[PDB]
Amino acid sequence: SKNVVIYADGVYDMLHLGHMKQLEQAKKLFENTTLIVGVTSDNETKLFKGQVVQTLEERTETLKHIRWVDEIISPCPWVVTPEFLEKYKIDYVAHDDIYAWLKRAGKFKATQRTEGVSTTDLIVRILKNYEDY
Amino acid sequence: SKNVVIYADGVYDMLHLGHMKQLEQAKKLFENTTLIVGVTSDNETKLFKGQVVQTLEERTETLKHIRWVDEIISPCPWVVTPEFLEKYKIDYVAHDDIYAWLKRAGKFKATQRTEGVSTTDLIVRILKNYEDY
Repeated sequence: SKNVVIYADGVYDMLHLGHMKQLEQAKKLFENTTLIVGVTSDNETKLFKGQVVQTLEERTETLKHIRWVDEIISPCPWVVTPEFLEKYKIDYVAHDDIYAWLKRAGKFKATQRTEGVSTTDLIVRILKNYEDY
Repeated sequence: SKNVVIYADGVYDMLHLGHMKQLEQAKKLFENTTLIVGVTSDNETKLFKGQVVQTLEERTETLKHIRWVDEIISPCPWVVTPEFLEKYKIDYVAHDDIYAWLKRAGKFKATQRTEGVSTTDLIVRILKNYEDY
């Protein structure tokens, strides 16, 4: 079976079970894959998206411990382009319309989120040990 | 090269880069290994060790996404015994003296911690955006 190059990008701040399940999903889109993960830069994430707790290095060092991750691009460009797909020989981009052009080209694969698992939900759990009054 | 079975156990609450580096260390103690990870039960961790945020399931589902982890035992017994080593054919236990007997038997391998990486250190980072006064 021929090997399919998958690309997923993101911030990956404070990696949690939700990111990992999403990565596993991208990885298993086909029988034989190379999952490339792109990690968005500090400055671009803050300017375009919002607050980010961990640096590029920290967010990238953590992703290297995830079993689904074959290759990393860090930092990755903030906007994926057809030229980017050609230079890394990416066959599909995996994400959860700036993706119209990918869909239009047959190169878009959906993955899912899962809520209530983010490292913020868990601090709520911790604080619940202190009832009001 | 013969395959060496390594066992490391722990709570693995709110998995962070520090747990992962420790697991990678156990995994690479030898050229060819099977890393078995034991995950301590909810009740025993709370009674003997202290507060725990995530359940057994949550802490165990997360470990399955770490690339260094070959097998999991969940829950694992709170105290490792020579009988336990025999039943799982463990050659070495990896940890960072209840370990005297392991050292005495040639079956103990040290791994290291690394500080300032725990999911609590990072909430401090977040709060620093709010100076006092």
